Amino acid sequence: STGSATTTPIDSLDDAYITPVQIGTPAQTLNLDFDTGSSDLWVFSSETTASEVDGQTIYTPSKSTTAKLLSGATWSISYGDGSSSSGDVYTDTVSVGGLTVTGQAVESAKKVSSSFTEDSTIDGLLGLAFSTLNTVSPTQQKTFFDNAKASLDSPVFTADLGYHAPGTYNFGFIDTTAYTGSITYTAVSTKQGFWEWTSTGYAVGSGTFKSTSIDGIADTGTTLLYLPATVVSAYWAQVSGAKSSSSVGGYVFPCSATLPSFTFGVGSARIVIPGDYIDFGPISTGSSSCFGGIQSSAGIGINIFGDVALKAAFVVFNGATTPTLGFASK
Ligand SMILES: c1cc2c(cc1[C@H]1CCCN1)OCCO2
Ligand SMILES: c1cc2c(cc1[C@H]1CCCN1)OCCO2
Repeated sequence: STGSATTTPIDSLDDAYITPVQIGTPAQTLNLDFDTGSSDLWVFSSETTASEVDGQTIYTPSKSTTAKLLSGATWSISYGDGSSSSGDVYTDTVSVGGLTVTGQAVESAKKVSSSFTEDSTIDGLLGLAFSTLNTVSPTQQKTFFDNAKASLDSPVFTADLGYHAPGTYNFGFIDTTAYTGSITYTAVSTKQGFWEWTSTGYAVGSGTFKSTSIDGIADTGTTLLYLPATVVSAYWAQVSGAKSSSSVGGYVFPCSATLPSFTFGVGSARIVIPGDYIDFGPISTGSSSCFGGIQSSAGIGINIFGDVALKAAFVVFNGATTPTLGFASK
């Protein structure tokens, strides 16, 4: 089997991407944030504290003939941006782009933190990291990908995120028309539950490539590119007037700037992030100070190849017995 679904930026800055997902019988379609940095499929629901719902579409298990309470199971998750959610669990039929899993754990939110409430466009998350990170207790549950894997034509999914445009998540096949050149594959460590790999280095604009190992994760659920302070300083030093602002919470730059590109290494291959991808716009409405899309990972404890990096590439998440990651230009 295979599946193919379009993923769409939630706003004009590509702050996140949402993908329609069918849950239950008859189908209830929710727009979920596909997140290769976590492993819980959770949704706003009829059980979510009413004051914490503001415009989201909710899953109502009582209206699904295939929903079953997973008795005794609870979940609770805290993310690296300080947000969180928790609740109980149902199993139900879940379909993405024509690919169906029966008996998928659908984690129903009873509580969500303020940033979830405040984002009306995201109805929940669909985790695509390794199932070892799943938070359901006392019986850990499998991700949608893990459940689908054996049925897929090939045990893979691909992320093809757009810049200011829709893109695609495919399950079970590699669309050879969706990228240029060849796909370069690189080793993955699953020891922390993430799609963790080692970049071979970087360049800033038209500068020389610096060969250096940068361990990090491929995370579709993080918006920005978080790298070591040395690398980030070298980037922003090429932008007149750029500086790190403790009050704003990262590097800012004059909105009048033209940003240089940023290249990262994948083995002997190179992925180029255009300068425009690194512009996240005014820090507040009407400000001439703009927020940067490359930020320091110092304090976070891990480097993160988030959407800013991934959207410059066609990315293969290879879930074979020994997982790997593939990157191609596009
Ligand atoms: C977003 C942004 C982050 C982050 C974690 C996240 C979570 C929120 C839900 C999906 N991803 O960790 C620190 C870097 O920024
Ligand atoms: C834009 C502008 C900002 C900002 C964050 C953003 C984007 C980056 C990813 C999600 N929101 O924080 C600091 C103020 O300006």
